[PDB]
Amino acid sequence: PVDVSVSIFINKIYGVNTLEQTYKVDGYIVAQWTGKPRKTPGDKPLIVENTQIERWINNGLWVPALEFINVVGSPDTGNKRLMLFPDGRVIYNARFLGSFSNDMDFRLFPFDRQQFVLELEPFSYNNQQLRFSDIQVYTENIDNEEIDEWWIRGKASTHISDIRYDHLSSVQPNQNEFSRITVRIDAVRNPSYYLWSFILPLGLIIAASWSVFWLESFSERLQTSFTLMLTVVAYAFYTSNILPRLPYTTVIDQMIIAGYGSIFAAILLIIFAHHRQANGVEDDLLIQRCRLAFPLGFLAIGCVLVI
Amino acid sequence: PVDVSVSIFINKIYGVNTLEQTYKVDGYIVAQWTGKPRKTPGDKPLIVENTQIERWINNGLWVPALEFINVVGSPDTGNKRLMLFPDGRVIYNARFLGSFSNDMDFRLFPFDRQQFVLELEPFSYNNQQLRFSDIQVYTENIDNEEIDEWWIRGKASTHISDIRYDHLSSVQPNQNEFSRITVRIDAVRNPSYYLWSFILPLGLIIAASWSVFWLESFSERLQTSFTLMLTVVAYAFYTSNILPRLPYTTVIDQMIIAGYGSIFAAILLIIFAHHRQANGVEDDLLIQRCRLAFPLGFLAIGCVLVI
Amino acid sequence: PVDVSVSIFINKIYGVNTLEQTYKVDGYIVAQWTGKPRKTPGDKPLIVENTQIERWINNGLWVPALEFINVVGSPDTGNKRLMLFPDGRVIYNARFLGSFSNDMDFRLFPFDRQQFVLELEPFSYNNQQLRFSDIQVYTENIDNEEIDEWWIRGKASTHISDIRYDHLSSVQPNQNEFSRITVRIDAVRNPSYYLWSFILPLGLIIAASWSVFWLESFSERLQTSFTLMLTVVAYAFYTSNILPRLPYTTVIDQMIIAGYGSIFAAILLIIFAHHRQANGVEDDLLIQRCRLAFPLGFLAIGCVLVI
Amino acid sequence: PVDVSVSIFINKIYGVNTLEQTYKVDGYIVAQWTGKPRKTPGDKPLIVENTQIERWINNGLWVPALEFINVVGSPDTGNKRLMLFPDGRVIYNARFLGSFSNDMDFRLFPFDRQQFVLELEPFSYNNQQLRFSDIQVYTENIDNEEIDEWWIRGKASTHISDIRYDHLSSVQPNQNEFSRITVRIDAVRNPSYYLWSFILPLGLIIAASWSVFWLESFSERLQTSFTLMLTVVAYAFYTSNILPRLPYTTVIDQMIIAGYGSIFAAILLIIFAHHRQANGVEDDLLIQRCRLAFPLGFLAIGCVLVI
Amino acid sequence: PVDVSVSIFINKIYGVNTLEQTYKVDGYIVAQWTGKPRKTPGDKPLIVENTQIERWINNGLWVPALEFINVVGSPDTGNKRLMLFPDGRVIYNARFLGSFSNDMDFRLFPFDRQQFVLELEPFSYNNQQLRFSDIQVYTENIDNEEIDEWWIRGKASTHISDIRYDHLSSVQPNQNEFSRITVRIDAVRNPSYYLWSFILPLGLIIAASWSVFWLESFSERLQTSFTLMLTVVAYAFYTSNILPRLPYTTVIDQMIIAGYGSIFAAILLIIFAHHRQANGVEDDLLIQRCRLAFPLGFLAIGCVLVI
Ligand SMILES: CC(=O)OCC[N+](C)(C)C
Ligand SMILES: CC(=O)OCC[N+](C)(C)C
Ligand SMILES: CC(=O)OCC[N+](C)(C)C
Ligand SMILES: CC(=O)OCC[N+](C)(C)C
Ligand SMILES: CC(=O)OCC[N+](C)(C)C
Repeated sequence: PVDVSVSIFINKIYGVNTLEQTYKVDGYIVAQWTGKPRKTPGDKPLIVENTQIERWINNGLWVPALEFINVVGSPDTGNKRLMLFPDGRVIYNARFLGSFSNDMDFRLFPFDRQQFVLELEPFSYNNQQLRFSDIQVYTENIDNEEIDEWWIRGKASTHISDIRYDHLSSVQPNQNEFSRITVRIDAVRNPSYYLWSFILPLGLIIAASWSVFWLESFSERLQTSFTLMLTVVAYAFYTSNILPRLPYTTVIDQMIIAGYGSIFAAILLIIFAHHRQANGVEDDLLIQRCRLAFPLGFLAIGCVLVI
Repeated sequence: PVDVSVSIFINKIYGVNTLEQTYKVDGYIVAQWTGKPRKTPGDKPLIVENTQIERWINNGLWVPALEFINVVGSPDTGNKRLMLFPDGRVIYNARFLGSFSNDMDFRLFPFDRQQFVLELEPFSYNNQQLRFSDIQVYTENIDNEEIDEWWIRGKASTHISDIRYDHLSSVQPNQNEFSRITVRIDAVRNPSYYLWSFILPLGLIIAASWSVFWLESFSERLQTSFTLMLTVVAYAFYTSNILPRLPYTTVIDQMIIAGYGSIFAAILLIIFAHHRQANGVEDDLLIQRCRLAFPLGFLAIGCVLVI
Repeated sequence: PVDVSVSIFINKIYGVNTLEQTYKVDGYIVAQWTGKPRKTPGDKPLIVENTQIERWINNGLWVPALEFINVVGSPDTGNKRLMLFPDGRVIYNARFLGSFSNDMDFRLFPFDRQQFVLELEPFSYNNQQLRFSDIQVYTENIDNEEIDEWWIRGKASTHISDIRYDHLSSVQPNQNEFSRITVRIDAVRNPSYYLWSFILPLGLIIAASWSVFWLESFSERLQTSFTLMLTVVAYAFYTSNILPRLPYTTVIDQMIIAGYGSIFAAILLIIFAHHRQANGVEDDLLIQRCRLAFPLGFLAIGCVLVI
Repeated sequence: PVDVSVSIFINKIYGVNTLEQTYKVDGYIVAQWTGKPRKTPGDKPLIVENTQIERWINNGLWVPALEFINVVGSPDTGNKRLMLFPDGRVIYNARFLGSFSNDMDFRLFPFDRQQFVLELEPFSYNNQQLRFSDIQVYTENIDNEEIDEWWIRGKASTHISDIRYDHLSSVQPNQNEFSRITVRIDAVRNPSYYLWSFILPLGLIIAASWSVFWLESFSERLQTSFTLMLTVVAYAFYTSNILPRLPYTTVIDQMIIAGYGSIFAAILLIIFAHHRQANGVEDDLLIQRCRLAFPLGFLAIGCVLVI
Repeated sequence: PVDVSVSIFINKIYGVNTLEQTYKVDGYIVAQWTGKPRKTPGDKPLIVENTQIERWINNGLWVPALEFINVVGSPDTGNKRLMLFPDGRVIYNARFLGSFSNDMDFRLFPFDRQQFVLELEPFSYNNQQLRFSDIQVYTENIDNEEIDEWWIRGKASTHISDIRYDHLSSVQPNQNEFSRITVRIDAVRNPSYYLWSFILPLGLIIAASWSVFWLESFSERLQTSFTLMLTVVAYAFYTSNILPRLPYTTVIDQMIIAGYGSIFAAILLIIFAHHRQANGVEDDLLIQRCRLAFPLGFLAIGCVLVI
């Protein structure tokens, strides 16, 4: 089995797509292995760029195809080069930009943590092995972060392993395992923007909704309720059109639903107070003054959104 | 006729497009057939990757083109390889990502079920036949699902058949049938998000609209109606800009229309009560108090949205 | 002049773009012509796929380039094949997906009818002629239609003709005409969704706007007017963001404008009634009760939106 | 210097992008020049299509590369052909679709006029010259225009000239000028849609805002103002989300700002009237009745939006 | 080491993407170096365009690959040419359009300044060196700017340097440095549109919100507050849907939040005044008349948004 060592340089992780559970990675891949020594002009190692590589392959040079297992679509590869040493070293180097897939749980939004992973297997050869993996994510830890969407826990962790393909015929009858490199990079979301521009105002609006009980008239209370209703709707719209699309509810989504519920409960009480009596317009004294029952009865059912 | 057996590995089904009735599929395809025995270096089977395959084809190697019948646009193929055994086996393997078409009925939205299908025929050869089909959809059944938009029934069903092309001249005068593989994967939509973030609040807002009848003044009742009207409009906007585009109405779309209707009927009654009398401001006693006629007269016409 | 007969199979028409006046078509093209008889392995006709075709062309095979006149950008062609008969028949077959252009009048929206056309000319040869055209639009007529956005009149009509290029130098000094095939498919839009989800509610909202005249106070009437105003704006927004972009007004656009007009006229009257008198608050009796003048004076100016 | 004459056929101008100041053009380019006479099969001129052209170039055929100076990105070229006459004429013909750039001033929106230009220079040869330019924009003038977004002044103007590249080393030490063709097509925007669907209603809404002064109470006047405020905001949103993005204000943008200003001035007056007196609720008689001061004081400051 | 001098002509900088921190650049690159003298037809330098270049490379011509370090994805290259002088000069020239990345701080929005940078390194050769850099950004300084989104300081600055790659094996054991050209162009954003169309109206709206304190009734003051609330929400939506997406708050974003806060504080006061007394409806005289406390207490906390 040929020993292949790869180093992966990661230049940029960007463009997360919540719906597709993908993210873009720009970087270089280097792969090295040793073969039969070779005669090279002078006795300096030889450099072969781009279109020239295929020529060498036609005349017999072995350059194994390494696949990104979890890439979605053919990656965009830029320049590639072979460095051919006379003593038989062969070093493959290429620039790449790809869309990579992973399981991504966005349920604890603004405060979610994800891992960006790369998975590398040789495409055709079970009979050749990854000797070691080195990722150089030489961005940086504590620096520009409040300029960036994602904060890296860093540096990346690696794992060479063996994957069994049971339904894939192979060269020999016994050997059906592939060598796989797996790189993982952990990251937390920069929750600032969403706290200050979404969660805060949502709170303010929800709170202010409670000030309905400090209105004197029943007519005033009920009528104003419908305007608070409209406000939550506008806010849900705003919230939904600007936040990332998902197939499930986030914490912000729940707050919105709570807002709706509070305002509906209010409309129930407000109407109840006015007709739970013994005359016509005897608003239930104590009740119409649950100007403290709601706010904290909601901060109770609001501390069970975190259980 | 040459016997070709194919296995399809499905990695990912994503990116449904409701308007185009398409969906994206990432996977591998493997196709095997036996030909004339061959001399191979050593006597180990031979591996041929990517650009090298065309070379073998020019020197006479037969590699039939298999077409995805229901793909929309040329699929993006990654690496491909031929594995050439000395005893004449030939195995073709390629990575692919394509947009596939199928008839898709989204009428019973949030609760719709679809089938993602693949259809494979040889492009030029009627005179070669699919021996068997195996799909390995080794994602998984009951696991991550609430993380995913679609839930798979699984595993996929297969079916080799013969398709007659009556208006397509062929090699011989009699033979105009093509061998076709058809893969089907069933799936139900994860209805959670839409229940809690759309259907529920729509309900609340529709209900609350009913509380118009508990207002004392006619002036209060009619004027408030126009605000409920605006609310349903905002809600329709929100609902439309965020839900999948379709050429027909979904259940949610109907709820919205009901909301509009209820609010219009109300404005009719409210105005009727005020002028069906014998004076000037004698609001029809019994009627203005259909605070229960509407809510259940609507839950009646609301159980005929399901007949 | 060489006789070429072409058949066009149409798999899918989709993705209309109103602004660009384009639409996408997926299908196969087949083109047949006879040349000098040929020696073929065995004496069976010979099949040549994809990359192999250019090889045959380099060695002298004539394969005329047929251009889609009204395609916008290079079409995406999938597999292509030549079938070479020993008696000299040559059949070219290719899968294609392309964006096609045509004049498209969307003025009578939801109820518009369009024709999807293809136009085929040889690219370089005036000196070769289309013998006949067959389109197999074997979708189907009355079937799935309420699942589809467009309903086909069907089947397609065809048209071979000759086009004169006066400013294009040609092989000989006299001959400057090209053989053109033109396929036409008629289609009507599925107007359901827009009737029930846009036109209907617009109507309700417009009607409800009229109920402003059944308000007792002048203050009540004028103030409520501004809310109806806001409602039409919200509705216009909703309508515009969701309906297809056009450089002109559709029927729905006009309804919206009417809505605006009605509500402005009402604000004029409402203010007039209050100051066309002889005191201070003597609302012109008869006028403030044009609760029937408007509704039908609008259904009059609403039956001149169709003259 | 070789004399090259080019004709450009323009099929379609579409897809203007206001932000990028680009537009799409689909057409054919033809370029003709004479070289050394040649032996051709028969003695008929010879036709060479697509992949075959490169072959001729390898064997020595000269085909100069003509660059679209103001294209943004590599244009999409369809079929291309060489027509080789035995007397040495050589005619190059290719289909093209490209994104072209020009300075574009959208300041006088709905009523802006633009020019769509093409600029052609040889890529490498200063030492070869454009003899003449003919554009065949055989669309048409007064015909379908209300179906189209842009109206062409027509026909296009042309202008061969010489461009000096001072910082570009050339074949000889003296010669650093390139032959450039420049095509210009003038066009005016079809202002209908924007007049009837944006400018008109904006007017109505602005006018109606003035009817605030015909309200009896101060409370009524101030409170209603805030609703007019909200309306202008909704309208700005609607206007912005639907109109073309620009880095500057259009006339419509200014109207919107005026609307905002009028409504703010009103709020100032309304509050002033109520407290510029000598008691408590003595609304300044004359002032509260500037129901004509505003409307025309605005049509004054509204005729200085056009100075 | 081979001396390579490059000139970069910049035609267009456009398409900034705030989320990705990228921008598009269209231009030409020219690279020159001297090699072994050569026999050329006549003794005029020789021009080699496009596909022909690879041919010369197969026959031994050395054309080093220059990589844009900070491009994102393979740039779109148009025409390329080699100019081969007989005395051994070699000049490579290519048109390019690429998406480039840089650190981009948009925190001080409408008034941010950015630098558009290019970074060039040889892809494989450490053993070859950039002798000098010239950028010809011959757009222009003070001219069309109010037509353009970005205003260039100009002209660009350059800087050849040496970059150490510690984890990249090289030709010789010692030499692991690459020659890198860095071009920088400074630019300020055209803040007009955002001042007049966003910041201004936001101000007006915020100010008008203060006029709530000039309402007579408590009921009037509280109820009107909820409409001002809704207005800020609509405005936030409008602002968010139209302004560039970012992972952090801009100045505009902060104004919005202030608006929310002012309105909430008002609701607190308004309710406080009404219940900080000694009866039932004794609105705290002095307080309810903080019609000047707020406006300047906000212009105070509004001059600490700039500390
Ligand atoms: C299932 C299958 O086709 O795998 C091929 C690619 N490989 C071995 C790298 C995963
Ligand atoms: C209609 C037509 O061209 O079919 C050719 C390809 N085939 C037989 C695989 C569908
Ligand atoms: C105008 C022009 O160049 O037309 C050539 C292609 N043709 C004849 C198929 C339309
Ligand atoms: C600056 C530069 O590279 O120009 C080359 C192309 N030309 C001469 C057609 C503009
Ligand atoms: C890290 C790496 O792969 O660099 C290769 C390209 N280079 C040397 C020009 C930066």
